[PDB]
Amino acid sequence: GQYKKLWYLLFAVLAVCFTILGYMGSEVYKKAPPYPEQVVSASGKVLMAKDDILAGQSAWQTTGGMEVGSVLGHGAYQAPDWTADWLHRELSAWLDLTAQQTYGKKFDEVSPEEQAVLKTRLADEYRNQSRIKEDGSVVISDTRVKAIESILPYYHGVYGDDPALQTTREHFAMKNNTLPSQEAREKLFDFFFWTSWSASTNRPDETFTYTNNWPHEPLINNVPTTENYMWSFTSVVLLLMGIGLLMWGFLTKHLTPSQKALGKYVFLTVALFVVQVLLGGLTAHYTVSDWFPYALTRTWHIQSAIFWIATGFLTAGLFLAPIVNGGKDPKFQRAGVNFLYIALFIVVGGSYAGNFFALTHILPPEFNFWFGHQGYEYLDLGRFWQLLLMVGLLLWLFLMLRCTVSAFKEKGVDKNLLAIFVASMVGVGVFYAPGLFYGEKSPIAVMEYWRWWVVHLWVEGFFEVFATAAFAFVFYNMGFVRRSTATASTLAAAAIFMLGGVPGTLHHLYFSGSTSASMAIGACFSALEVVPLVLLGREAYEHWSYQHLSRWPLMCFVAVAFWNMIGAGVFGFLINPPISLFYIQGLNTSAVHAHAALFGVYGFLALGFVLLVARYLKPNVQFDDKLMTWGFWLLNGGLVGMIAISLLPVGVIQAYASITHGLWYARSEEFLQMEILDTLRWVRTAADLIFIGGAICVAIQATKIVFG
Ligand code: HEM
Ligand code: HEM
Ligand SMILES: [Ca+2]
Ligand SMILES: [Fe+3]
Ligand SMILES: [Zn+2]
Ligand SMILES: [Zn+2]
Ligand SMILES: [Zn+2]
Repeated sequence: GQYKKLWYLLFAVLAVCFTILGYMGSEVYKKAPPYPEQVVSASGKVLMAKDDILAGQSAWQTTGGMEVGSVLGHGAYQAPDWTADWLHRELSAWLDLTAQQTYGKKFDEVSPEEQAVLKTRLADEYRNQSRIKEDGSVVISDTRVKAIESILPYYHGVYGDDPALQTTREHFAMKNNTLPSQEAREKLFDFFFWTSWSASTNRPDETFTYTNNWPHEPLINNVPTTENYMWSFTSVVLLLMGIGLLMWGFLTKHLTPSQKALGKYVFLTVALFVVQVLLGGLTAHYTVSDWFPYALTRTWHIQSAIFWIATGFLTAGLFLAPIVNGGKDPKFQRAGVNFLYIALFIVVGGSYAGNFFALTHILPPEFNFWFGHQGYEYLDLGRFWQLLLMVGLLLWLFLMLRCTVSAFKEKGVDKNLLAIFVASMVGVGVFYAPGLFYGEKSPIAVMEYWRWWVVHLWVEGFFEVFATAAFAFVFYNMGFVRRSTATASTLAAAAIFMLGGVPGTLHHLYFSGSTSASMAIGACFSALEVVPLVLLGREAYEHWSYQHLSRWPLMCFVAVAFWNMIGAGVFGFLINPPISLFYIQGLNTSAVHAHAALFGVYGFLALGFVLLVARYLKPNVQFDDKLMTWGFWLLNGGLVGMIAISLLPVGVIQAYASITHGLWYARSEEFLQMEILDTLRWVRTAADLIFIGGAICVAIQATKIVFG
């Protein structure tokens, strides 16, 4: 049409940004910490082969993987980071040993001058004994092997049942015998070791580790890289030079069968939401019987979110589809809508059940990757059920894309608003696919890549787009926006959302085995996602303090903007710069970001859809002004309560000790089980309840709208 300029602008951004994201992926595959063929102990005693690790990886998924504690910065925050906790002990044990044989004292009786003399040896041994090329085999010294075999007892007693370390496990919210088979434990530790190896050893090319010196370990000088600083100030420039430009100031002056089906869709979303916040409190109480332990209550807490939020978005789109098609279903829509609904119930019910058996070792650890627990945060489904939800999303696009070719028919009307909105829904449908391309014993580095195409590009990138696209469609069809307004703004917002979104992804991969390039791309581009925030919060305040148009959605789609500013913005870009994330990755800083960002934005959006559909599916069914009120505030103040008086304080405290002593310490057992940390953990269950309250209210309100 006449918008060809903006269309080319969009095609430009998509071409540019997808290449960066593609390239930085090829380099993930190439220059990722390889699994060694064998770990030989100078003498000969091979400690492990290739599959000694790859098994311990498979064995890690068995426990719930990232659902117990973090590994390489990614996971859960009650247990320690295993890659950090491993490296630290394996170093300390190495020292005590060499301080003995050289001076005959336990390093603490050895004088400052000598301590620092030992650590020089330590760093050279550890950091400069890199994977021998052309025959990828690694060679260790004997004082190290003795070091490992003196810490393995503790790890067997924590992942097991050794009665000594009972409260240890309890402090880590771990059900006694998290891995009952000492068969597998032996292998899990070969994985735990190799991770710690990838994080403590220089690349073939550099004087930093495969993990860009992650984590922060003073005893081998795992200090921020050099390129770290170069780019983590670049980005802070860009951001500020961003805000300066955008803001240079004020107070500106501008029913058919299928549709009727969506009632149970609405119910599902509120149902599942309240299923989730419960499981949330449950898994929150574990941080202060274990058929369903911490590892499980958390897994569902993560899983229900994606579902109920995604489902709310699907549901919305399904309602609009007939409305697009004049006002009539083309064929057996209602039929496909029922199929889809079954599907979604088979994925949700299916997975949850599968999860139960894997984390009790009832499922055979040969079906573990497909029907058990993937061990990978946000994708702990099982390759089968994940494909089933994939098929489901495909069907949703099928049903979706049908109603649209009927409106691509008339000769008169401008088919541009449609055009972009059509791409939008594809975005939702097709783009869960990336996270398919990784196997059981796929390199951790690679899985880490694709996972974030989903947990980042999908739920942030394409949902962002769909929200605005559907909004524009409605906003124009309601008649509060002209054609050449709603049509135009969608095409720009699509360009803006995607500019920071696409390459930004890489803010996840700064340390999980990438080239220092990751810090460059991620840091720069993710700084541009500032203009969407400012723009929204700007307009959202402008279109607010006014009387012109009048349980009103502005509430919903203002709160949205607000959290998109506190959570995606403040807490998001506080943690975005490589220099920062180098310390506060895997700390309660991320917990803040997540809660405020996921619920605060996409939670409300999702809830404001299923609510809107219910207001249309059962009209003249009168809302409750007191419920909606109570809810809208307990939820808001609730999130405010969670982040303020618990998560952030701890995050802060963690952040500090991470920086002063090392990360291993901010994750260490004694540090966690502390005076005010344990207390700040308690104060949470105050605002936890408040939150569940508003959650109940919104399910309750929603129910009595769809049912009667
Ligand atoms: C009272 C309500 C809630 C409570 C008590 C709660 C509690 C928790 C707990 C215990 C964790 C795990 C922390 C750890 O690993 O140690 C967590 C993480 C998480 N929660 Fe919630 N949660 C609540 C509401 C929500 C909501 C509304 C959402 C959004 C749908 C959500 C999404 C998440 C996500 C995505 C994570 C993973 C965070 C990360 O790995 O950094 N939670 N929450
Ligand atoms: C807009 C909606 C957003 C949502 C729903 C969201 C969601 C999340 C979630 C759930 C995590 C934790 C993942 C995990 O446990 O492994 C996370 C991490 C992160 N997000 Fe966001 N995010 C959003 C926007 C942003 C923005 C705008 C930035 C840019 C500053 C950003 C930067 C980050 C960074 C740097 C992390 C790293 C945390 C870590 O790996 O420990 N996010 N995000
Ligand atoms: Ca996490
Ligand atoms: Fe991200
Ligand atoms: Zn205790
Ligand atoms: Zn965004
Ligand atoms: Zn305006």
